Amino acid sequence: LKGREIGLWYAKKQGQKNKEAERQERAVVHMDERREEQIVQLLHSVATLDQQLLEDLQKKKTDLRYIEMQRFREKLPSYGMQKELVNMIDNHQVTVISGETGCGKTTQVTQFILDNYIERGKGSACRIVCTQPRRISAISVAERVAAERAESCGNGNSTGYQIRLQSRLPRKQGSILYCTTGIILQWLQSDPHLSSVSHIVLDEIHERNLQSDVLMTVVKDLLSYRPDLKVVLMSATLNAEKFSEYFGNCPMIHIPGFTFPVVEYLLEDIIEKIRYVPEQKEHRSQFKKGFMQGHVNRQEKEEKEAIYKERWPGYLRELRQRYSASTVDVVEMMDDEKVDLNLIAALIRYIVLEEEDGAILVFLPGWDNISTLHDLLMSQVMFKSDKFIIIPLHSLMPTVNQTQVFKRTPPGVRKIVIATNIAETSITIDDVVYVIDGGKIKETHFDTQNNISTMSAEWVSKANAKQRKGRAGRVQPGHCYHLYNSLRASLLDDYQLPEILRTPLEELCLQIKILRLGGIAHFLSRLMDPPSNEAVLLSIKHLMELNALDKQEELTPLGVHLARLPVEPHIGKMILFGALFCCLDPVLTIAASLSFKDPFVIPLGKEKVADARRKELAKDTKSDHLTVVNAFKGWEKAKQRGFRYEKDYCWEYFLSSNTLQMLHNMKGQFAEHLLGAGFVSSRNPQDPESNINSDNEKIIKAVICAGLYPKVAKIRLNLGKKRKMVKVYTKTDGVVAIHPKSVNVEQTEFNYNWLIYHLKMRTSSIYLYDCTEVSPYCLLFFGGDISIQKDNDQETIAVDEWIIFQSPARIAHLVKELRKELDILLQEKIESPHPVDWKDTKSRDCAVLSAIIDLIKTQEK
DNA sequence: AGGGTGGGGGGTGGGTTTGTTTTTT
DNA sequence: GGGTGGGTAGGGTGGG
Repeated sequence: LKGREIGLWYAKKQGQKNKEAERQERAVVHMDERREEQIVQLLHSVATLDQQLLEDLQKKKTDLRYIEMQRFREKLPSYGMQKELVNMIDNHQVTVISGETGCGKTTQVTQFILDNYIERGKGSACRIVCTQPRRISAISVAERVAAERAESCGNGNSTGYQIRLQSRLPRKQGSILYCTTGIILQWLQSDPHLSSVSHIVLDEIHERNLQSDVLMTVVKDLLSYRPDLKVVLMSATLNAEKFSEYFGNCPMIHIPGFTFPVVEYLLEDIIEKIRYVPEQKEHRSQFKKGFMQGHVNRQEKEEKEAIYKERWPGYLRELRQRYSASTVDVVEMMDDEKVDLNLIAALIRYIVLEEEDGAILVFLPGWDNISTLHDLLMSQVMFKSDKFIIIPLHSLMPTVNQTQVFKRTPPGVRKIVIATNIAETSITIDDVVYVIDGGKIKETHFDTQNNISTMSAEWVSKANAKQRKGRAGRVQPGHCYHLYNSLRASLLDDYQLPEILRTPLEELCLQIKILRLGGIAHFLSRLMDPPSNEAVLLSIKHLMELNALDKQEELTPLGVHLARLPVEPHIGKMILFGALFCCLDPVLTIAASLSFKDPFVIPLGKEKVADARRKELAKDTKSDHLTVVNAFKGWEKAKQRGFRYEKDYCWEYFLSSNTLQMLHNMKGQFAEHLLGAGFVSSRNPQDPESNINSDNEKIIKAVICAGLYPKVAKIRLNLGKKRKMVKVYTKTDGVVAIHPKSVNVEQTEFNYNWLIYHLKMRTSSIYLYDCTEVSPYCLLFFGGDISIQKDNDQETIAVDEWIIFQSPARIAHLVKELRKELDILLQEKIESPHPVDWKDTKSRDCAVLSAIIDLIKTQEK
């Protein structure tokens, strides 16, 4: 027999057996004999202040503290451009200010406008509002400005900041408000014209954030209605002319920066000076990227490497003319798919012996490289004494390793920091002088066709290289090392892809309609680098299925509440159903956690211990979002004992104190909006009146399934075959796997063979980052279109033509009819919210449904 | 994303993870 | 080579 014939036929025999085994593993759905009678019976019934500011400023000029602080402000490069910055702003409506690193344009341009208005006399008719891209940056900048003017932030002074759940608002007339980009967008709902604001300043707009792009376009549109409004942009050199052309060829400023001189060494220079010989047998390559990445640029990437291959032979010949032959072969036979950790380890060794005192900071793409490099350094004998200290940096590290990096060190310590791209944004070490830049960064994309979000490693853009280089020469002259040849440095991308072209455009689509800006499709055409038509059409269609939008995008009453809730549309529906079923407190904690981070932090050395503690918190719920509730519940009880007990609890279970505190403040915000709508009767999320079904884990799982319904996976289990194995499938993805960080990674005793996930990614294989099992009743009611069929087994009932259970015809008919009554009741309740009373006979469909979910179940199959 | 108790027919088949950032009154 | 490793994540120009 042919080899292909026997192999192909063998699959058919195995495939038939597998199909014939899944049909016998379907869960049976039946309730009772007495319960059916109850359901059937119910179903049959269906002026002087302006001048006072000038006097106050003159009096403050004699303060000793103010004079001392003013002397330092003179050294800033932006001080010399005070005449030009103030005069041009008062003339043109739109101005662009571009400056290199070192000039304090963020803390000086804002003060220049206020000082000019106060001195000229009409200083009470201005209100400068400055937008910052980070919560920490807003706080730090405001405090620095307050100390510069010899005042205190907030408390009715001339400066302040406002962020989420924290606002030290200054006085009304004059004053400066530093707020994140999100705050300004929320203001547009009340007053779309942004009145009572004289100057609006947008800084750090070169990062091309998601919310920054929306605000910039809205301001441009609003400019016509408000001729007297002045808006100032702040880019960072490079491609600063793009913003000028967008706004209509506005004037530009080129404020020079200030930085100590630095020297840049490429791959050829580093190898030649340190004489690095690669290890033998290390050239064994791997699969040549057998993934076929579907990135947005795709063809742009395919093009750039084409020139690189073409110019490769020419560049190599020129290199041999200058450098030695030994270094030429090393750079030629170097893998470009991964950073050479051996080269970095050798480079750090050379710096210690030869170069002078300083701090070394190295950028790495991800955790895998951070843990690998830390092993190479710790393995060697030299990097083990008390002299050298290594402080890894990552988001998952406990409180970014506290404040060890901030503290200075005596001579000889030579602290070494291994960090991801978290240190380049805002970490303020203020001590490093040698910077090693592994030219690889991790980017998150989104495929409009596969409807999945991937994550891979990409070469750093020319802007990222400049940002990393600028962290060395700030307080002392230093050195910057780049791990790529001169050919790569010329072919690097000028900028990263804007966030508007990546990430799903789901929350942004609802934000457009709540602001009455346009028609979603028309508004997403004046944005710089507008998204592709495929992504816009898919987002609208997905919202239509969720029923957040009408047949002609009219913002159905359900969608109104989703837009005003600062969460994703899927998460927002979970919050709304939590108040309807009176399971408020546990649901709010899950929604807050799903919206922003988890309170679990894993240190470097202890990775296996951290996973063991997380499984202990899960108890026997076989759930991932229920561990957050269990962790939060324990933390609250521990805090009652005392402050000392709370610290011990977080350390024992590797929890994060700051994240848990933020999650507690987020819960109160959600309940405040619900009270205004009318779903609840109090602002306290832990109201005993609205926490009736709060101690039941079955009701909570049903509510979660109501929110994240379309994401459902199968737990098809293969019996035997040595150790037990579980294969997880998806309707549109084929075969997926559970991420090792999840609780259910190694679980093989699932009561029901179904899951619900929230976040999935295609880093290397399709992964589910969190999943919880669901009973069949949780899918029958809060699911798709119920259908009754017959496939020679029984009166099988399907919710989406692929989720199939087993039930008799009589029972299945009752369940389908009950679902129809619930949908009508649920729609009416959302349109006219009410606290709902559990001591009446008006609409008891919810009461009957709760009894079915709470009781019965226990299929265990 | 299968085992090493198949076999080393090939590695151009595959053999566990983990950029950061944001939201009125 | 095996077939309970998979052909809904390998291939037959790898073998039976």
